[PDB]
Amino acid sequence: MRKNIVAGNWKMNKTLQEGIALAKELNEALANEKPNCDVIICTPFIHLASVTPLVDAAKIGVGAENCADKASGAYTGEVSAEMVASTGAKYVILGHSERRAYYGETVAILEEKVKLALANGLTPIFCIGEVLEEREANKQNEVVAAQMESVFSLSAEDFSKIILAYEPVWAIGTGKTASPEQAQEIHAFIRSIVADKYGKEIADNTSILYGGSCKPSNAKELFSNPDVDGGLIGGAALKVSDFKGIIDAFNA
Amino acid sequence: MRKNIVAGNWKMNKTLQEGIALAKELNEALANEKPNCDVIICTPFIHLASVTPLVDAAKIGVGAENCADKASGAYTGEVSAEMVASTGAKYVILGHSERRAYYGETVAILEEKVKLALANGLTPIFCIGEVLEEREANKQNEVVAAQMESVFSLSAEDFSKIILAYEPVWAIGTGKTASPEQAQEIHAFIRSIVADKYGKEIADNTSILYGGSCKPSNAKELFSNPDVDGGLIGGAALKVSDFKGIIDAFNA
Repeated sequence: MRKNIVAGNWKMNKTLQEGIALAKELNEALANEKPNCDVIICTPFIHLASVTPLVDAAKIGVGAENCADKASGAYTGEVSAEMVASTGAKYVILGHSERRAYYGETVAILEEKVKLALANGLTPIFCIGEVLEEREANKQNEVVAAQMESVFSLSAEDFSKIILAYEPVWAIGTGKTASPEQAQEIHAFIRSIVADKYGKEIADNTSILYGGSCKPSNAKELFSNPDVDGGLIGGAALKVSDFKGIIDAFNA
Repeated sequence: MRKNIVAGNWKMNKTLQEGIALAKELNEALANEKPNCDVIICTPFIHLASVTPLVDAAKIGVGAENCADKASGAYTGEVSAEMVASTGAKYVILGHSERRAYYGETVAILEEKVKLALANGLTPIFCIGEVLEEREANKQNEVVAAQMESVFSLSAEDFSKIILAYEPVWAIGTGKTASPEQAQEIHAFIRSIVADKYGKEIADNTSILYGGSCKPSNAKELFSNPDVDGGLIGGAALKVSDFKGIIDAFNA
């Protein structure tokens, strides 16, 4: 059955000590219940080895926010998929809109990063999404379809190992908001192109997370949509009560 | 007095466990002597917090291999200078030839990264160097002078806090080698442009490390040059006996 998932993307926030304390605080806050979803914290590279021993692995997984497009070697400053896996992390965000925008990540580079993540037993959280000019031109479907080429070269077995996350990049800094109806529409389209590629069973087993603004006050309405399987959380990931309030949206 | 320094750049090598074991092995190998130089290990981001407690801080410092061009925030995958400092690391490599070549690092980006490193108490190891086509055209001096603009916007007080490293990028994969005489020539030129900017005292206090191929068999000849103050070590950084053999070149 398709997994519901709440994954926090800490982005470039938290010193070593703050990230350790945040992970401890989140673990304490979830101690008295079994969340009705998978929960993941995606941290900067510096925290991974320090936070994996601090969280109940039956409730909280750990992810990196990126990995390199090579397995190892003369790539000063880069951190490989094998390195990420060696910390105990089981997930990696790939293709985040900030890396596409600022760091030149292309379809080909992301295709290689996904392969390396899978070769090291990591679950990619593969991000897609269109910018304001694309949304205003009604090009969102063709944009996300083109971005999915990084993962549609995978075999069916390999594709079944990945999570997708949709980012309405057009809603950043513009005052705009993707309504729950708009989120459902594009999530349904994404699932349909997965089905076109691999058939309905693979598509129906893919978790497609909403990566726009997600807060305790809007999470239940977003997640109640049939094609929205949880969230890749930004700002609310950095405050325990807000992150837990989103996790609570899946309570039975 | 100007510092002699042997700094190892691990590049994108070593799982978490391998880097911990390598740091322990190096610490054990240096236990019975006080090296006659500063010694630094520059590791991937994943190791920093795990390796700083394992090395004798009076003998071995720890560095990162890069840091972000922003202080904090919505830069998924990037690790900030503040994050690096919070691990106990005191150094950061900036401007390595691999990042200039592969990751689009410009004069302006590197100027900002150096400022952020200094704002967080880190000592930059700022790398410069020309490629084969530039060396064959005898343009090495103008190339390194242009690259130094990222740091010549610093005040004299701030510039005094940085280390330089010269990379003969033209010697990678071409069968070529920068002779000790060639290393001395370009190191002397680099020191002369530091003197042109800040005066002779600041220039005479700047450590300028050789970043080409450095092994136990060539380290004494390289380091005996008056303008070569040690090395930024590549392959030999990953084997204790080789790294120690380079450190031994400074023995009295």
